[PDB]
Amino acid sequence: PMSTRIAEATSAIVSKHPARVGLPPTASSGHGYQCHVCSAVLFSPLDLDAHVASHGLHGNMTLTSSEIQRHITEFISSWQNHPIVQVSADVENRKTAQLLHADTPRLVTWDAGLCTSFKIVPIVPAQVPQDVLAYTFFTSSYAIQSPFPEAAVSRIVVHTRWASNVDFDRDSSVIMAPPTENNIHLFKQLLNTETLSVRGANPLMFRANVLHMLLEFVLDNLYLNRHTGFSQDHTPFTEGANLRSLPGPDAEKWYSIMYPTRMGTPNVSKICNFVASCVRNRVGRFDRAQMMNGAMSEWVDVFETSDALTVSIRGRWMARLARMNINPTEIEWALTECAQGYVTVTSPYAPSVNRLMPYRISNAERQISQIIRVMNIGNNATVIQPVLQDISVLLQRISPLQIDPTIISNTMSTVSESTTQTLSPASSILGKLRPSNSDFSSFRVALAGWLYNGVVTTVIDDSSYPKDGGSVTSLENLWDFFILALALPLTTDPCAPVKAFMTLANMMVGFETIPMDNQIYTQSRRASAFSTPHTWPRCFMNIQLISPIDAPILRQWAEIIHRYWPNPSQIRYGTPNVFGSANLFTPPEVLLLPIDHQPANVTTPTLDFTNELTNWRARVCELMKNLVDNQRYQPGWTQSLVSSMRGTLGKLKLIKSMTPMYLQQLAPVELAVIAPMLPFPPFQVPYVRLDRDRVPTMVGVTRQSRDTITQPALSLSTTNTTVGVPLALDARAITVALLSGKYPPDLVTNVWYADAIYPMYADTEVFSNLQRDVITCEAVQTLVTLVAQISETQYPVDRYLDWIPSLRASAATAATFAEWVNTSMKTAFDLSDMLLEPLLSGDPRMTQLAIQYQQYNGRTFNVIPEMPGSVIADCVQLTAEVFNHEYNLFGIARGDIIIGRVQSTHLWSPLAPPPDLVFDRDTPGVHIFGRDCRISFGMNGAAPMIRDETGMMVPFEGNWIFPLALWQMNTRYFNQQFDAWIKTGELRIRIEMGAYPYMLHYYDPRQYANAWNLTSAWLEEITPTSIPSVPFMVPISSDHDISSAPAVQYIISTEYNDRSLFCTNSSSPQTIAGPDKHIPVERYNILTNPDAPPTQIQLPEVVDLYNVVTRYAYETPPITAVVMGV
Amino acid sequence: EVLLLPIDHQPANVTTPTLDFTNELTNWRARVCELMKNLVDNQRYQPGW
Repeated sequence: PMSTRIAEATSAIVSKHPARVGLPPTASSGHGYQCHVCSAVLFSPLDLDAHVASHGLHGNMTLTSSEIQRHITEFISSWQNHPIVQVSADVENRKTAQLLHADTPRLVTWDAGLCTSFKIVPIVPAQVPQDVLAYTFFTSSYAIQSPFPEAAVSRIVVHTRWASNVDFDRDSSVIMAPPTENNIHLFKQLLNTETLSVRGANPLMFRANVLHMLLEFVLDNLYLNRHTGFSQDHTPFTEGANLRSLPGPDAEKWYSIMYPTRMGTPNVSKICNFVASCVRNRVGRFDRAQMMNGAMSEWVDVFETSDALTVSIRGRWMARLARMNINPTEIEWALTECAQGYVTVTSPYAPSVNRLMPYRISNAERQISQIIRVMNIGNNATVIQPVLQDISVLLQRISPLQIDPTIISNTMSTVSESTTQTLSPASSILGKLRPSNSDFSSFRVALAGWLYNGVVTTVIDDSSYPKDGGSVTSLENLWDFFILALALPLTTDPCAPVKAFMTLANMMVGFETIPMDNQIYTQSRRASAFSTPHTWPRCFMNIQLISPIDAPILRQWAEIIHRYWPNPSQIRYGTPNVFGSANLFTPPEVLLLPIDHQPANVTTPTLDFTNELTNWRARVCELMKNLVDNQRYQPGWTQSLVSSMRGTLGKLKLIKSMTPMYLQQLAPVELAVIAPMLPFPPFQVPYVRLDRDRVPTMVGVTRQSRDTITQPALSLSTTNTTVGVPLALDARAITVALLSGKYPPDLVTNVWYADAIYPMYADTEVFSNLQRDVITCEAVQTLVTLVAQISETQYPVDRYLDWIPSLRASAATAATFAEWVNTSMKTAFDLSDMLLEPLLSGDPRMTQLAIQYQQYNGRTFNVIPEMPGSVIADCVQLTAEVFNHEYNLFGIARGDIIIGRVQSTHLWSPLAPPPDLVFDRDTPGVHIFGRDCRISFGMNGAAPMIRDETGMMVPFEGNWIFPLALWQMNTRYFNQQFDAWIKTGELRIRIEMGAYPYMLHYYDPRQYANAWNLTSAWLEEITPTSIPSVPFMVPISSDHDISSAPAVQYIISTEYNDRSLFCTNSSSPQTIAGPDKHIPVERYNILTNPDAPPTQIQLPEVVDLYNVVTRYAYETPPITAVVMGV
Repeated sequence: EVLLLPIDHQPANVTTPTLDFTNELTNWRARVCELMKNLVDNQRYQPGW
């Protein structure tokens, strides 16, 4: 195909191999292998061929194919050594694209259906035909539906909200089957990659998967209950109750399931006694908030079914968004003073319709997001370059200044000289002022590089330095010095003055000598090599070391650097009210400029010659005139050439260019105009002119702690990681854009900047990154709070899960679990790019977020932002506490089980045993088998054998307590030793777990039952890695009396674990046999108490299943729909 | 009855912190790294870069 053909064509012409890794180049390993005449080594791809061509006689040049491709090699090497194309690349890398544009998350989500998280499923149906009762007692015979299912036994289960019309789903869900089915698939999810059993689970990851389920369960309910409309009742069941009409086709059984007090109570069924015991005026609409005539009411209040958990969760989430909220007047103010005039935006002055724009955050979230982005960008060269180029092309869009490099050709056309003198300074500087491969982007790139010193140090290329050629007689090298000396003060490196000095010191060699630090960095050591404050010679740091009678030129060059170097300034971009300032290391609301700035009062600016830049060009040019007039070092030219030099330099000094005027008194204004409208906010270390102190030697971020130490200011110093990279620029094209600058002939400033600044402010791109940073900070606080539960951390947290078994976690366990938390958080909010991967590179246990920078003397300036509040982790702690008090709801039993034969005609539930069957460690005559027991046999009529923890000898009998791992590690031997004594003998084992899932098998008590098959199956299947669920065998209640039959039990609970039961025999008048539980009136506090206030929840102990709840009609229109201007 | 080995041992614990300079090997790596940091710091050793 053509594409691979062009790929091999390009790779043939350009992509030849040797990329020249930097060795100390050795004689027996050189690129010129044997220079075929001279038989030596030459190290370089142009050296060996230029040397063989030097063996070619010069006056007999002939075209060969070799003669063609030697020029091809020189051309390709010239293109390869170009400073911009080595770093520029068009395609992104999922990192640079993430930085340039972020996946905005889905915040404002809605629920039109009813809010809840629990439901009531029936299990065994009721005896709807029978003998002792007539058929017409039951309301199902007359076919009246009812919210609680008319069945024999009904339990409440957990199913995430099961009723909700939704605008946009959270893909997280927690679905739990009824307890007659299996639920260990909910618990084997997390780290059980080695449980081969489909119905198995390793106990050591129980707590980890339970709290991951808690995170899923809270992460699912992030919706807002929406107002939907109402309707007045016409039936006399509840007078005046404006009932609520959910959307969707199904609307029939919903009113029965929503409003339990609506029905009549014809008989002495348990639900009918309950609804007769309920109060009357507490259903439906009872409070609305109208603002305007004929308009949708904003928030109402309603008496519908909901649990206090999910009500509280969505209340916390709504409080979060209400803190985030803003209003269009402040949008107008903040946007127009962010624009600093030059546009306008209009907000209406009218009574509002009560909308909702969640955008306002505090400064801490922005600072944390700065830390995350800089930690991402750390030492990556090709990531910041597209952002910098984006600001470059944006500034080319915004600027009225047009680079017109022909004007210097126009003015060098009129210089006068002789013709017989064939060293032409004018034509030479036109050739040398011709840039590299037509680039002029480098100036705008360098201008945009002022926004970032702390990550990017813009240096010029080493290729602009004149290749060891310092010959001051070489006018080539002299124009080179002039170009570079104009170009250097634009760069943002801390060492541009010493580089401007040492390029003259490397230019002139052997005329005048200076003393310096060592012989390593001598007077001829290349000027690009210094680049750090420690390499600064104090012949430059002190002018008196340079001898004046010896070195007048060099003394006045060092003096001119010390005096006429530019000075920093500031312009204060930004806005404090909206867009909390991300300006760390600085005050808020400041743009640190490197050059002097003052505003122009005119609106039609025209030429003058008074700023640091025009002064600087005049200074270096008159000093160049002193160079050519140095009588004892350059009289060796012709006087025609001398006068042409003076004329060319005087005209070059009085060139007319609008570039320095622009750079002084126009450009930082629109830098401030742009600077807040960026995907990547500014990041500035304090600029400084020449002094050795107060120069940033580095800048570093942290991600973790080190030891037992906890204080981050102490921990940071041996923990930071250095961030930053130098960038290369074409000083020639820099100087071209400095020397040639042209305004339009009729430019008016407010006109031009109005037309050019307005159409970029129809974009709402800046606002989405705020909510992105919200989700970032909430996610990292969620991560530290959740990882605090499974291992010991440095943050104070309140624990609740401590009774459930848990693994002694390692850093690999914590890292894997944090990946699960990342994936869980990532499923919500609909985003595909990176989230908290910089955090996940390191140890997740001891994490902390901070930054510093160090001066040259040893002074360090750290910034530690305090992590703000987190509604997510707050709600996680809430659900943890609620699960601690309501552990049975997710199919968990506290305590443990006791294995032992119980054969009786009683009907007591194994979820709640009589107290004599259980025993503890305090029970006398009980043998605790803690550790290291052994089992001997019985020799010829003897009894078999086991060793006590206390060293005592004991046979197989009585009351034993096993740690669970003791059974797990040895279950194959222990089953064969123990099971037959469990079946017919007398020993009763109390194994302990803390927590376990379970399944429920029922039976009817009229006939025989036995559970030895189920118990032997469980005792057989249990494994050193995994366990299967614990089967129970619990009876079925009935209204009439039954004749009992004996059953045999083996698995009983320890304490009460029958919390999940809900009103056995609900349609019955009463219940004789089995357990007898009516409607739990503690769940319905509001309906049974006339004294309770409406917004009452007894939430942390028990959770109600019906409460007051508010529903909203807050719309979210976009910003360009709300506010606009022209 | 004993067995020499040129590195200090420790009774086992799985939950020990990853970063720990009580650990001799991590101490060694950290000191070697920060010495090379001290080497590169001021660029008085290499010219040419």
